Amino acid sequence: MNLVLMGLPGAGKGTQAEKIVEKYGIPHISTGDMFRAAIKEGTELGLKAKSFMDKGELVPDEVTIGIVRERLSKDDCKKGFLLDGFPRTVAQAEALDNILSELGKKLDYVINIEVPKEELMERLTGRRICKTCGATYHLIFNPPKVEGICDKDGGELYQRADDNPETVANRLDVNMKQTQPLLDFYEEKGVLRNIDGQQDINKVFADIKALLGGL
Ligand SMILES: Nc1ncnc2c1ncn2[C@@H]1O[C@H](COP(=O)(O)OP(=O)(O)O)[C@@H](O)[C@H]1O
Ligand SMILES: Nc1ncnc2c1ncn2[C@@H]1O[C@H](COP(=O)(O)O)[C@@H](O)[C@H]1O
Ligand SMILES: [Zn+2]
Repeated sequence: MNLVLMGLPGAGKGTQAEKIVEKYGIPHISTGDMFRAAIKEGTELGLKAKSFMDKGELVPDEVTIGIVRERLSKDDCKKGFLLDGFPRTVAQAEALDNILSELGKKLDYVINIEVPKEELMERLTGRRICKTCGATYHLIFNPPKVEGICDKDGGELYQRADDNPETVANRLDVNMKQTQPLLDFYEEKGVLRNIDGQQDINKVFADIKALLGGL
């Protein structure tokens, strides 16, 4: 089961990714998670990635492709994987095509979770994520069992530096700019499925399960 989740910041990819991996047991590969881990570790790569991430800009394709290639070479990806938030440029989708040629694999689906722009600000400003595993919550729409504490592992919940209204507006511009070229790319391959992300979390998941049951 070889999957991409795509969608604008705040659309629900992490949320759904968590549910997909619990149900099916494939690895969650999130480029955002990896970069935040790198910045927390203080790696050379993390410190270089921080400047883009703090501005809501994309990390260069070379760096991003490098981290994803390495992740995809691990044994846990041999029975499938979930890419969450990669690719985000047509160059990255082209790279992924080649990578997957080398791995003798193809994407089963690119799941595009569509949410109107106007709703994304509220999703992002109420978002809180776990320090220790990156689980995603929302203070209104999806709160933790206990305020400020992750359901899974008890980690502290925090507001991402980039989930402030100024940085969010730049993020939405930057990612929208890449969206139609990516939709067109995967529409041409015939693997793009659009999901209505303006539904109940569990309804959105129901729709994804309908796609995935076959693989
Ligand atoms: N279908 C939904 N309805 C309402 N809120 C949602 C839904 N899906 C996710 N959320 C919440 O909105 C925010 C963005 O979701 P998230 O999965 O982190 O987005 P992404 O990974 O696409 O940026 C989070 O605070 C999350 O709890
Ligand atoms: N595929 C990617 N390409 C370039 N930058 C990325 C990618 N995925 C994540 N990032 C960087 O990580 C930040 C957080 O991503 P996310 O966690 O998906 O919101 C983005 O604003 C980018 O700076
Ligand atoms: Zn956690």
